[PDB]
Amino acid sequence: KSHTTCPTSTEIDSCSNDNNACGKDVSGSCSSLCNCGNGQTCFTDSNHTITLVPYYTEDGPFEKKYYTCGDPSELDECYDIDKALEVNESDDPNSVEVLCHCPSDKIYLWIHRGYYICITPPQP
Repeated sequence: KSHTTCPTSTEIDSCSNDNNACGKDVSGSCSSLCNCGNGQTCFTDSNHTITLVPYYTEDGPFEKKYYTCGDPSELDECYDIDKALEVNESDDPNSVEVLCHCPSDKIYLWIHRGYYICITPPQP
């Protein structure tokens, strides 16, 4: 009653891999980008939310939240400078695949290579 899961969209299908990320904060409403598993909500993956920084601003780092499925807690940790996250686009990735585990003390930073790396967020 106080809280409820978000509904699933019928315009999305299950992802091939369960380690894909889904959902994003756009209007404050929970958007659905891909169904996880047989059709699980991305709301329950709130506890597995990750921080992705697509770009920096004058005010500071822009942290964008993304929800991931598969619970990559048992996944290996990536190095600070190495392939860690593969996304379709750096601006609005509707497809994000978890390749490795990133700690909550690190963010995904887009680099000139064209992919995101797992690194501790520096204070500008």
